[PDB]
Amino acid sequence: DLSCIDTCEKNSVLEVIAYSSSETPNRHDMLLVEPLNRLLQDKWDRFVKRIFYFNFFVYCLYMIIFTAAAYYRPVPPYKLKNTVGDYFRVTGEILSVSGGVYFFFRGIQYFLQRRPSLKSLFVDSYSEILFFVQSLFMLVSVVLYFSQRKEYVASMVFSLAMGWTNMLYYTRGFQQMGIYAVMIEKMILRDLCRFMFVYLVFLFGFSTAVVTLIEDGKYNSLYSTCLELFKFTIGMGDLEFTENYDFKAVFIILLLAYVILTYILLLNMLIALMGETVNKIAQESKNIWKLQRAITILDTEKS
Amino acid sequence: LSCIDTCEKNSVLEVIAYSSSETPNRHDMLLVEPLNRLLQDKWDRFVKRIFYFNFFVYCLYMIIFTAAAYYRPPPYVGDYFRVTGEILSVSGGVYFFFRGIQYFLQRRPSLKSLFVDSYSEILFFVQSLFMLVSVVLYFSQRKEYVASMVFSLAMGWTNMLYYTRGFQQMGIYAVMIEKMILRDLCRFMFVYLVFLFGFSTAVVTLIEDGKYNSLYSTCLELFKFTIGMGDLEFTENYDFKAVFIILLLAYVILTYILLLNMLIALMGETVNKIAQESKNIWKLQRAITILDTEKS
Amino acid sequence: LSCIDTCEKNSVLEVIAYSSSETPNRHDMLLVEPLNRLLQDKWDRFVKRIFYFNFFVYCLYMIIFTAAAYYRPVEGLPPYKLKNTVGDYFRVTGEILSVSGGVYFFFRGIQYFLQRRPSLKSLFVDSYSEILFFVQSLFMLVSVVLYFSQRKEYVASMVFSLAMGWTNMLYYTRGFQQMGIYAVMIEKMILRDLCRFMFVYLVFLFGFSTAVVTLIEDGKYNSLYSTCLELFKFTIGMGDLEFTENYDFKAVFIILLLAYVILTYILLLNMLIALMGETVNKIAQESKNIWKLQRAITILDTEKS
Amino acid sequence: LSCIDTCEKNSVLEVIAYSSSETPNRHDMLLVEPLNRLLQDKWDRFVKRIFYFNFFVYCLYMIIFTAAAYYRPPPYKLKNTVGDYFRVTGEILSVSGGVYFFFRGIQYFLQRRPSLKSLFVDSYSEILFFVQSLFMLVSVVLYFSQRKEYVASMVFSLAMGWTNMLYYTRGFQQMGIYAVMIEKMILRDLCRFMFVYLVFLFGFSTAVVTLIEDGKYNSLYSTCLELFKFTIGMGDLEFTENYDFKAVFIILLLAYVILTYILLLNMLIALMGETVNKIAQESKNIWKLQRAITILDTEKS
Ligand SMILES: CCCCCCCCCCCCCC(=O)OC[C@@H](O)COP(=O)(O)O
Ligand SMILES: CCCCCCCCCCCCCC(=O)OC[C@@H](O)COP(=O)(O)O
Ligand SMILES: CCCCCCCCCCCCCC(=O)OC[C@@H](O)COP(=O)(O)O
Ligand code: NA
Ligand code: NA
Repeated sequence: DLSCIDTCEKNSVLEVIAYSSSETPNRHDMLLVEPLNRLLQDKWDRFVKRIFYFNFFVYCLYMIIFTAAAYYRPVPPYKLKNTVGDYFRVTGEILSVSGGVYFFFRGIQYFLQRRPSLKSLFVDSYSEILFFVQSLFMLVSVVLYFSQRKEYVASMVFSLAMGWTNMLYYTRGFQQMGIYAVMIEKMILRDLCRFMFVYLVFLFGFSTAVVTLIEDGKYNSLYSTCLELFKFTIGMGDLEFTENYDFKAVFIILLLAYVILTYILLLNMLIALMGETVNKIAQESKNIWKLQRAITILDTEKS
Repeated sequence: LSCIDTCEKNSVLEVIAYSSSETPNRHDMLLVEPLNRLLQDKWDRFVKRIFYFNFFVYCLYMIIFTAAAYYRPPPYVGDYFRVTGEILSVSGGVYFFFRGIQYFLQRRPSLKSLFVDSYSEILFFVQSLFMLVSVVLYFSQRKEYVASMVFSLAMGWTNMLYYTRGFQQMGIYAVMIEKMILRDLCRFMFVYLVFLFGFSTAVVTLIEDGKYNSLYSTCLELFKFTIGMGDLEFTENYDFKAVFIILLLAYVILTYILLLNMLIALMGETVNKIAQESKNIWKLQRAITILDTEKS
Repeated sequence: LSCIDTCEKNSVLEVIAYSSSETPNRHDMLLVEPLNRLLQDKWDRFVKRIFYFNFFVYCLYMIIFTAAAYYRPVEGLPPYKLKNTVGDYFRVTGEILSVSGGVYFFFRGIQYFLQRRPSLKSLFVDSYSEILFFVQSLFMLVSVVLYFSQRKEYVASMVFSLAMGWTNMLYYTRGFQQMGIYAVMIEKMILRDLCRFMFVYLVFLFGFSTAVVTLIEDGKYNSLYSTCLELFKFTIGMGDLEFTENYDFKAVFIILLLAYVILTYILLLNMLIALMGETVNKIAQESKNIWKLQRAITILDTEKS
Repeated sequence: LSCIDTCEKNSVLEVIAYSSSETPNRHDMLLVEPLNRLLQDKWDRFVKRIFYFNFFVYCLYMIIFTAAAYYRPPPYKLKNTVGDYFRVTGEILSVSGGVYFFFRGIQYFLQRRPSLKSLFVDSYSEILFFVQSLFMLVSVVLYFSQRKEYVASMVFSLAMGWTNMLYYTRGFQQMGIYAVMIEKMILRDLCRFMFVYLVFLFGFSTAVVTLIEDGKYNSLYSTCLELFKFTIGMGDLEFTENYDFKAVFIILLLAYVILTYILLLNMLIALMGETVNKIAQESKNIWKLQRAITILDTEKS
């Protein structure tokens, strides 16, 4: 029976389960129940699949237009000339700004309605806050643009990179790619910080040590030697990037100590983030993705 | 055990081997001991020898093809040997093409599960088509025949692994390669292309001008980070060096998280079910080749 | 809870925490109900605040020390006759602060050595943090001595101490469950799964580098340390394979280098596959218990302090 | 412990130790109490000291060999300086040790007579030592023949010996089991995991070489070397510019990189999934078995 499960007009079980924050203990598998799973599957298949594909197509086309507008930028503001190229450029950047403001307004109204928990804003509403950040970046870009500064290009490239990386949102509706995106989100929020809480301190400590040792030269600045030490993580280290110093035994010892420590540090990261292999990762990701698809279904229904 | 291999109507082996991707339990159907013992007996009786001879002939053909290609001087003891090598190589190509056509006539796949099954058949057909386009171009007074021939040569050298079936370890390992490509190449390739394109577009937009201003060059430069050959300073013809550095760093971190979750995903999902799943898939492949060679 | 925390002679916590590693199952004891509840109450009550303050003050110390060391005047032959400037005054104040901190840690280490009175061998299997802090403080003292002995090796001692202290910063990782367990795993892999393959890697590198330098005739590359570095570079993804052609039998050189490459990369493969077979299903609670014991020891030390 | 150690006719230890690996469960069979508890007792009583002395002597031998080789000035002449006398003495000791190893290898093979199929599945360490001795003897032979290939022979023997130190790595639990893991992998996975990689590398090298018209990379050797350098994280992707349209070259290199990375990933996942479970038990059993072989050999010697 479907009575007050969706259309109570006050509170529906599906709505409450969907919009429940991290406070709700057993949410992720709360949809495992058969009455909620079949209903959501039927609704999706019936119309939300088509609506979602249409929205994804429109968004991708928007991103292509924005990319084309940004790539061929003039080398502000710049007065449009009489040419097909100029007309297309102007209309493309107008459309990009029009998308930026629309995203801004959607994010504002979502924030006003939900009033997030002020602690779950990152673990929950990750995608929405990312979209809002993109909108803010582009809005500041245009503000700088019309303020006669050259930092609009910086704020535009930031927004464009954000937007391109935000295409993972639309993997939803696909089983495996959606699960893959869920695993990226979860692993970011879990270890991205934890793993680098010990890697950044190692890098900074050894960078300060080395730069103190280097008496004079090009690399006598903390930033340059920080980059040089970092380059080891890219598998591009030098081991002799400088020669202006004394006691080269100390320098070599420090460099090798850094190498060994960071390699066991990448050994610890790669292994300790094993997650819940087999034991409880073959169902947990599937449940999280199903929950997120339910969120999408409800939002597209109501919108 | 009648109506098993020679019935003129149907048979259990001819049905299981030719089963389409909609059957639930095809590779664990041969698990039954009588079928497994029958197939092993037939193999040891004649298909082992026939398969080994076929493998030797194929390796010979590839040797003659590679030698003829490498010593390439169109159209145009040394020149006699090159010509005979080319003629033999054309014989092999036409032979593989005609077998591919015969198989597709006799199969009529489902048009949707084509790639999952007959992966070797479609690859051989593609190689055959590449090399036939090569010869058409070569006799057409052009030089793209070089490109189409080298593509065919690489494809054939990579197909040489097809014969690894018939050996437990090598067959299982090739089966793992083939399954991972088919079902997971996209899992990592799809997520990685969007990120790379986005960050390459951002960086090139930042770049004021220079050699790397071309989208292709900057995209390749960003890629070079994935093979442990990044530069982090490839260009300096720009401004806002902080934005450049932060974009590159974000890209590097994101690639690390993308390749980490690729490892975690494939490992933690299918570490345990290889010993049985892969073994039974290899058994199915060996059954298919046994039946096909017997019927041929 | 009679005789559980403070009898002025001995209790259960005092002995469980300070029991030497020789004890079979020292770790499981703290999982006993009242013990864990009491430690969690003491922590939340006041040790959270005290430990947070200590972490902040140590971080500030290292900030002041790094700033003073980085701006070291490079003129040669210390000691320096200070020049009247605000920067020079701040630099000398930072030097004083850093030396005072080193001396304080030196007096903490010597006080702790008699306080715990290890058996001179149990000291090796536990208290790594205390030995590390004491050695950092020792480097500081040697650095100042060399500074006032008209020798320039104070820069080497200072950089060693600075790097070591920055690494030791991870000690204050206690009091954060995830971060604490993460650090315990790092030290339990550095100390059990690293040397195992470090011995083998050093043996292989030494053997192959010796062979290669034997083959080489003359040049920059005929030494031993140069070739050892240039064979080690293969491990950090920076291999050359053409770094010298001052030899004979290029086939021998190439085959030796390829053998080395294939051997060291299987060595890293086996590294990963062994360290995964271990420390994954072998150590999750065997690390949580270690973290709990570390935090209990810290709580007891702070309470006694 | 009657009829276990030495009867001159047949003993349980002697039978279990030297018997071929074709038998099913050599590993689990010493697990039983009396054999394992008497083996450990005799080991800790005297064989530990015997083995440590042997290990020290071998280390000294290898140091002497390295010192003699590194300072190589044929045959050569000796001048009036203690350095020359040291060098010749080191050479004499090294060659004497090589001859001893060669004799030991022949003695073992004659006394045990392997099966021509179990010459690698087991007796891994002793055949390596024998081939090292063979390299040393070939080195001296070439040396005295007014040749120059003695440098190659001697460097091969020297590298082989430094690696073979891993045999003495046995006798300690953790290091011994780690060496067992290495040896097992090299034995029963390297061929299968290397044939496929070699096929891919050779195919792509031939393709690129065919596409490349002329230059210093025209030879197959150089192209193969570059395609391999892609595997040590040192690929270039721009190593040539003199060829046909750049597109085909780019699609060849990118396909090569993608395929090799897929190959390594499957390599890892396969030999990891097939092994994770039993390493905790099988590796320990193999280490104990080989220590038992060592104890029996040194007791008989
Ligand atoms: C640390 C500051 C750098 C930020 C610079 C902006 C450009 C970098 C790209 C943004 C970094 C975040 C990348 C990311 O991982 O999130 C994007 C999506 O995959 C996450 O999935 P989704 O959007 O929530 O659906
Ligand atoms: C990027 C597309 C152009 C690629 C041109 C050719 C170079 C790549 C080689 C072709 C890809 C094939 C990869 C592969 O792994 O299949 C080859 C065999 O092992 C598969 O075994 P089988 O024939 O199916 O039995
Ligand atoms: C002619 C030689 C060409 C190749 C260059 C020399 C490289 C040879 C490296 C040694 C080969 C064996 C590989 C190995 O694993 O090393 C350790 C050995 O102890 C085997 O272990 P163990 O003694 O059997 O226990
Ligand atoms: Na690398
Ligand atoms: Na590299």
